[PDB]
Amino acid sequence: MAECSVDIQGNDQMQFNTNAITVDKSCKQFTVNLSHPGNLPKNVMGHNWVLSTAADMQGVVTDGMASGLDKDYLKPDDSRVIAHTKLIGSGEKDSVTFDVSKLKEGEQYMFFCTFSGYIDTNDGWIEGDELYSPGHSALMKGTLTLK
Amino acid sequence: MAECSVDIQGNDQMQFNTNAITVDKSCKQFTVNLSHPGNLPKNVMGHNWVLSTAADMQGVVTDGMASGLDKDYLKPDDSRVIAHTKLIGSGEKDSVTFDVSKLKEGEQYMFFCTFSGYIDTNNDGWIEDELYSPGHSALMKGTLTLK
Amino acid sequence: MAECSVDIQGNDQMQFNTNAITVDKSCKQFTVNLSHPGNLPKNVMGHNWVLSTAADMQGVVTDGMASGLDKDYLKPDDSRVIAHTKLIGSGEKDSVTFDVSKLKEGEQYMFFCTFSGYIDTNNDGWIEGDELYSPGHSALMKGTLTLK
Ligand SMILES: [Cu+2]
Ligand SMILES: [Cu+2]
Ligand SMILES: [Cu+2]
Ligand SMILES: [Tb+3]
Ligand SMILES: [Tb+3]
Ligand SMILES: [Tb+3]
Ligand SMILES: [Tb+3]
Ligand SMILES: [Tb+3]
Ligand SMILES: [Tb+3]
Ligand SMILES: [Tb+3]
Repeated sequence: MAECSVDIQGNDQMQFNTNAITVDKSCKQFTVNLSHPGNLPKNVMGHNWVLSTAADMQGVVTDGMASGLDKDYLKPDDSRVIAHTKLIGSGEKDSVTFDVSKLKEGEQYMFFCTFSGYIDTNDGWIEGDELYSPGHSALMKGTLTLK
Repeated sequence: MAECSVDIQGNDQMQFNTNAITVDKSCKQFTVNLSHPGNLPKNVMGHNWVLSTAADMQGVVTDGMASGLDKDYLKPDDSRVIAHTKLIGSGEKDSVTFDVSKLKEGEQYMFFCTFSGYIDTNNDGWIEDELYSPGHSALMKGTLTLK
Repeated sequence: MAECSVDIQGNDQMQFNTNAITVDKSCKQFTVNLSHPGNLPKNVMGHNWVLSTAADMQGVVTDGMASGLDKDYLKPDDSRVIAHTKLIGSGEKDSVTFDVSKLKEGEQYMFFCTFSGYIDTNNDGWIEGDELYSPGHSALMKGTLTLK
């Protein structure tokens, strides 16, 4: 029988443990089970799993960045977000289930984390070029296809 | 004057700062004041203080393990648990007070922490033998007697 | 046009990134935007930004210490506190805005953090003896505020 779920880990090195999901067409719903190995708390190294079209990703990550920590780095009521987990810190889990009818075969989707802390590349402070951060999506992203 | 409280610390090296409590018979109630020195958050290195008979310990730690993080690693409404603090992270405090009438002199009791997080022993960023942990009770346990 | 806001960072080494605020008299309101670079959580290395007269500082820091973590290290309803942010951990932000009419020119004010966690100076895993005495973050996280 068809597999209609995937288990994903996001760690303290800003990595998911997969780069690609292929959802089976005969699944009515698909479920992502997100967990977070590591030691760092949610507010410093938090992860979510969020799904958009490839085209929409840049828009949802930017508006998520602007929305900030108290909105789970997600624009409230963002139509471009097909499905998302909540934001989790180390030691936590969360699952999201969504209808596969929300996907079209042939369309390109991306999954990613929208969390965006500033990184002190230097010092103790955040200054200069560190004020520009793409967030976790730079490294925590991958493809999702319906096949 | 009789002392009817004890102050206990649980730290990031999975240690309590006592191995033995002796409660004074003339105390009507006894209070444990739990604190948590260290840097690690509740979900990664959380501690509680929970009291059962020696006989019941193995049962409460196992069912606590199964209950998981969202139930403070405790079976809800567990009859075997005489008293317990909530689960706390570094920088937090909690106190529990219980009636000393719930204790019999001659009976053997144990105090312990029921938290059971995953440890990334092979430093690879993920959790994959690492699924099997005895939890904090292996190292964070001690005797309680009424004398 | 007057500047009527300041951005302040409090880090894991118990430092603010300014020691002195001068509020412009033509500002109707002044706003502090507090952020917290670092890795340590709120309960271990939390910061706030709180404003009193210089005279009142010692009183608000002491009563804040006593009030503890559950009251954001602040005495509830403390009349000596002119303005304050909430307590924040690493990765959090908070802003407070207050009326500059609450300030007098000539008066000396201090801003500071009232958080007081314990420091394990002897690296033994516990908090004992002289470590039970901490002055709190205000010892290092403090500065002047003047109306000019
Ligand atoms: Cu992330
Ligand atoms: Cu523990
Ligand atoms: Cu502080
Ligand atoms: Tb399955
Ligand atoms: Tb820097
Ligand atoms: Tb007493
Ligand atoms: Tb029941
Ligand atoms: Tb591993
Ligand atoms: Tb401005
Ligand atoms: Tb010590």
